[PDB]
Amino acid sequence: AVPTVVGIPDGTAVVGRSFRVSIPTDLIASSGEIIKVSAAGKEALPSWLHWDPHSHILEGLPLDTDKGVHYISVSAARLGANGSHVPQTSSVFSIEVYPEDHNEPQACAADEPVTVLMVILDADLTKMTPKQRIDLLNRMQSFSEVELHNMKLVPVVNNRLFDMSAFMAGPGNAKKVVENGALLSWKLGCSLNQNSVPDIRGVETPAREGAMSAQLGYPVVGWHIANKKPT
Ligand SMILES: [Cl-]
Repeated sequence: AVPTVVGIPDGTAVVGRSFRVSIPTDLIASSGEIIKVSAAGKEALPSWLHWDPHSHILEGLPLDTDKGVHYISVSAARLGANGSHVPQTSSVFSIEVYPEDHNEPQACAADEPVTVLMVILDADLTKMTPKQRIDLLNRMQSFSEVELHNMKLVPVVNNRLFDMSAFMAGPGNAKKVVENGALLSWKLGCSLNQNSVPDIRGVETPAREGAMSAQLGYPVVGWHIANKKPT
């Protein structure tokens, strides 16, 4: 037998945006071999990533503290008669986490503020696993009508649970805010105003009635729509 070498291409991620890539385990593991996916030189993955061994998906949602380059090892091992894991091969690639998505899914003119809908949640992303972060985005899709990968999810900063610049807004179900808070947002369009915003009853009504929080799994503090400086 002559060993095969598999190269995996490097990836990119953006703070506050879902990350998902397929790992070619069928090329790396000959039949009956055990796959391990970890940070290079460690047993665990970085805190922002999760490995699904049955779908062969590496997925995550980075925070600002995850900015920079993450080396990931994908290795295959033979289980010995004595239960030992005998390493057979390893493939290492990196993922660079960038700081800013500029509220753009990818489309607005550089002359143009982005109209963003934001939902404020009583949650702490730093207390949530990567899978919990992704599941929260998944559960917002019924309300946003935006795909998982086009929503943004970041912590509240400097304890601000409101945006005075918002030209539309409304309440959620929460009466108290126990955690630091999280901001889950998406783009509605470019330099919109109240008359050109789409129908948002599908956000505002479930938010106030508690149906949104019951689906998301976290209390909803409120929602607002504001135009944000282009970047
Ligand atoms: Cl940010």
